Amino acid sequence: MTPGEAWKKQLNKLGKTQFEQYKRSCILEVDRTHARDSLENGIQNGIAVSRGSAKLRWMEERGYVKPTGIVVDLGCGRGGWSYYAASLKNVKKVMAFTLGVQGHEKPIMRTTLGWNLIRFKDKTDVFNMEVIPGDTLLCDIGESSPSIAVEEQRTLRVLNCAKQWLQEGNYTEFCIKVLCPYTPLIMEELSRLQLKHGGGLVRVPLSRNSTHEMYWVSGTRTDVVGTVSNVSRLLTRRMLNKPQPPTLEDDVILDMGTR
Ligand SMILES: C[S@@+](CC[C@H](N)C(=O)[O-])C[C@H]1O[C@@H](n2cnc3c(N)ncnc32)[C@H](O)[C@@H]1O
Repeated sequence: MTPGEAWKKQLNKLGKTQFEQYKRSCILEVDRTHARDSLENGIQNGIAVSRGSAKLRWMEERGYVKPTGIVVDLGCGRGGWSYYAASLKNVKKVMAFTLGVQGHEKPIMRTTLGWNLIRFKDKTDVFNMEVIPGDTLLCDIGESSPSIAVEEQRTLRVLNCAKQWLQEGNYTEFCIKVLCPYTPLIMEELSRLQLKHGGGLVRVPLSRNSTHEMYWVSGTRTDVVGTVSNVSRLLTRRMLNKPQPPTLEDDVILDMGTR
């Protein structure tokens, strides 16, 4: 077992309240009270449509991804990454795609800075669509499962998708979710991908401890095995220690207007 597989097995043993306590222990967390109020009421202001905006902000503020030019957002959901990207000065267009049916999050219409540069398309399976060329590739797809096998499969689908888009579309910036980075097969594929496409792996401190998600990004360089293991060891130490409440930080608030 890798440390990550070992972590997953332990996670699966937690009861309901153990799991809840664990999942937010020692993490960073944005205060979503205002955002949720605004969304429930359809109020047009600068709040982020999802928790995801803050994750992309954390990576973008550190230069791990520097959205520019034509941005594609695969698995956009409500659109938290798309709206965040659209607000950035180097960004020309955002093409955003998501399933958007049967319970899956539909894009939410907002008027934050650059909204007019986004084209949202629902009813799209990004794994079964033609590559379109662009400059920035974002993909935030990866649904957790109790089963390592299922998470591994879901992750390989995303990595196979990203590989094809990166090869055919001439992208230069990327930020790709790796749901399950810790199995041998995935680590193997990540090493191969890095050899051809560069980049590194980052753990966003806003991610909950109940997911081992990391992001493959163009604006750093890391190894695979040690970098992933370090995260496994942190998540394991947090599960063995008593839980502590998360550290709150201000959520993403964007300016308004067209670009
Ligand atoms: C983690 S959410 C993205 C959160 C988003 N980055 C945000 O900030 O709001 C991933 C989204 O991918 C969508 N999705 C999953 N599989 C997909 C697929 N095969 N094609 C298109 N969208 C998919 C899901 O419905 C979900 O809404």
